[PDB]
Amino acid sequence: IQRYVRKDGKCNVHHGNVRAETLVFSTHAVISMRDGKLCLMFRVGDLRNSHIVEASIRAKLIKSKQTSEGEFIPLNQTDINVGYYTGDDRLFLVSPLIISHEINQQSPFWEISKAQLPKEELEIVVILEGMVEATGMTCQARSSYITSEILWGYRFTPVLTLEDGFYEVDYNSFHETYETSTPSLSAKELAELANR
Amino acid sequence: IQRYVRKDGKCNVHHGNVRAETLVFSTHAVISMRDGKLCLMFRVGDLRNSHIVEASIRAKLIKSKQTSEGEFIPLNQTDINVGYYTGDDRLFLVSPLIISHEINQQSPFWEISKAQLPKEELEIVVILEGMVEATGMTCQARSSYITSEILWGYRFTPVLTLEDGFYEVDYNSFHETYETSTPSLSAKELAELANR
Amino acid sequence: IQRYVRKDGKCNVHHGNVRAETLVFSTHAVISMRDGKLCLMFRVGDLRNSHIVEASIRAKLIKSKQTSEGEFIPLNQTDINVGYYTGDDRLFLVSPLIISHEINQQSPFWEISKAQLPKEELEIVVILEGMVEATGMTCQARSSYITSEILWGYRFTPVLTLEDGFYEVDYNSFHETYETSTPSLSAKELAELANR
Amino acid sequence: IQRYVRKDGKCNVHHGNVRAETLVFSTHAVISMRDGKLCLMFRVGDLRNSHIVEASIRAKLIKSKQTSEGEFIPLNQTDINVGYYTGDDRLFLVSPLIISHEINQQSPFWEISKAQLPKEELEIVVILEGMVEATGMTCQARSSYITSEILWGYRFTPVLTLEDGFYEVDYNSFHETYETSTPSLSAKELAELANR
Ligand SMILES: [Pr+3]
Ligand SMILES: [Pr+3]
Ligand SMILES: [Pr+3]
Ligand SMILES: [Pr+3]
Ligand SMILES: [Pr+3]
Ligand SMILES: [Pr+3]
Ligand SMILES: [Pr+3]
Ligand SMILES: [Pr+3]
Ligand SMILES: [Pr+3]
Repeated sequence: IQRYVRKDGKCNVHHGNVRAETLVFSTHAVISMRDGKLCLMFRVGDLRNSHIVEASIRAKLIKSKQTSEGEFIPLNQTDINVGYYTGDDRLFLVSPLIISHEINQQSPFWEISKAQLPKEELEIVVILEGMVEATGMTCQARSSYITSEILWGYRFTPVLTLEDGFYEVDYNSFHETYETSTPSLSAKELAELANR
Repeated sequence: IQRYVRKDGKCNVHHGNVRAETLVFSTHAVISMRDGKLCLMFRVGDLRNSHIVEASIRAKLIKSKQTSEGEFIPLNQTDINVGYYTGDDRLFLVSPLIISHEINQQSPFWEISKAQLPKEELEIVVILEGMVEATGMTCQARSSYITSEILWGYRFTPVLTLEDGFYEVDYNSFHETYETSTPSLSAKELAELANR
Repeated sequence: IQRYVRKDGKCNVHHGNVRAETLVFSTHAVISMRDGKLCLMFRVGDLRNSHIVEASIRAKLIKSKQTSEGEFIPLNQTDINVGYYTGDDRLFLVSPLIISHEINQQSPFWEISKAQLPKEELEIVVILEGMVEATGMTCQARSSYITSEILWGYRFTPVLTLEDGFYEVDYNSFHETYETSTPSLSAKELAELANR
Repeated sequence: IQRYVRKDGKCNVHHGNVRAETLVFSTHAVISMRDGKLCLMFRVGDLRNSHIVEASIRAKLIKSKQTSEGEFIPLNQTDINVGYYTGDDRLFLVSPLIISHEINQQSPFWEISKAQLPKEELEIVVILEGMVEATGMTCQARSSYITSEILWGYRFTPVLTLEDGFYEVDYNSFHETYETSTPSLSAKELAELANR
């Protein structure tokens, strides 16, 4: 068995680094199944040359809406669950990570099917916050996915490989996705059908 | 569809800024209906020239009270729910936002009707905390709403408009409200009546 | 009605201050009734000359124990609830505050009566953490209450008075308590008796 | 009764210190019973010469996995519960502490028995984060336990002793464990058997 983190605390990735290069999110988001749950997933990169600490991820849905009483809220914000309640949103960023939002009854995507997706006027805003270990100061890295950048029925190509003791990252596959068989039904639609 | 946040992470608001001007809360708070729930809402402004990070909102009710056992607590503090349990209190402050507190069984306003409002000896304290991106240091901006500054049955005038690619903010409508048809019953009173 | 916090955000306390003096906890803790619940309460002071921010309170019980399997844990730590789950532990420290821990089924004090109190080998550790606004750096102020410093059946003397527009603090009554009629039964004992 | 923390807030440990030495985790993790619950425990050390503040502990499970749909996640991360939901993960680090993760239905170890342990391809990553009081800047200390470093049926040797007023720490027993009678059944297996 090959360790990922040594006793003293130094990680075994990118042999021989120094632990202003910006942080990367995948260009695209995907939606596909994971242990019978529908998920929306994007990948968030690591800082090659340094650690990021009190590191955490969140996501906002920018979508205009009208309240039943008539009130039009242009570009309304509502939080997307990506680990808040369990702490999985507090990241150990030592290699590019797939962040996953389980689309459930409380998810803004509960009712959206594949065909219904590209009709939606919406935008996901991904926000990474953390303190850069060397530097000392707090960072914040943002990116955005509009509808036409969310791919239904795809998965992320694994970037991780282990050769000669260390773990190395194929960075040319970072934004790479691939197609996987996936229902076109909405999350709600899938639970309705299951519950009978 | 016109993006609000670009891939690289720069927002498309106030074309051509530099991303000591203080932050603004609306002068007034309002109470009115939103998807069948009664809400107390105030607006909190953005920092024209910079980002605010680990950005978060909370609110305190200053109200003296007497415990059933006889104990008089002058100017007692109790938290007002404005997103704590879901993370909606963690703000993405890229344009003036309406903060909303759903008046429910746990809300200090559960039992207060329109007529009953102006009799109450109470004060809401709104507190924004965040680290200013450029600067590096933590900010804290406070403001206050007493009874006579909470308007029953109003809504906030939308400040947001999109012209020529960017989103621009009509700041002269920031504190602007308008009247909307709203029940004068208290939140509790409204749920009692509904549940039959 | 006399405001405690003005629109611009400056508080109306201690007329004419500058908003190394250390922070004070009350020397003593008390236990007494509040709206039919038994509570353990201590008072935590304010920083005369400055604000404290991301301000928060927690409390630890230092008490040795033996696990049913035989394991002796000298000076074991277990968290005391003083607002965690609702945010009431996030403080707006603009005047000396009574912190309150509702003694319930999950409280380490559930089973302790008045007579049973002074037999207990225990210690409460109160810890205030916050960033000092002027300074910029994080503070931490600790204090401790052993058994013989927790007074059963007392309350805190209110320090707060309003004269000539501003609110002024009688600091000679900070640590002052007074006796109030209170059951000598334990919290559990009180709920058992009530539930019949 | 001998205090651990004095009124003014100075702790009574290591008589006569100054309150770059790194922080230590125990080399080994253990699994054994605590009040009828199965627990995974590691010990985390203190900073001899200084306080650590906003101090907190978390733990990550690095374990590759395959989703029922076929997706292989190399070196997948999932949070281990070590106090998140109650605040017991927010540490008062004034002497070496045993961190405890109660192995329950939500714990990744629910299904793992003694014999089944050494077959598992897994790694626990322990991460302490805190601000160093003197310094001002944020620390982060990591360590790791692979399978062969988790000892089933052991406990930690207590390091704490009180002599001449102060509490002193036998640091040569920090990583010391000892055997204790413990079931070889998995956590799930133990609950199945109990529930009949
Ligand atoms: Pr290679
Ligand atoms: Pr490829
Ligand atoms: Pr214009
Ligand atoms: Pr207008
Ligand atoms: Pr922080
Ligand atoms: Pr006077
Ligand atoms: Pr007096
Ligand atoms: Pr000695
Ligand atoms: Pr020994």
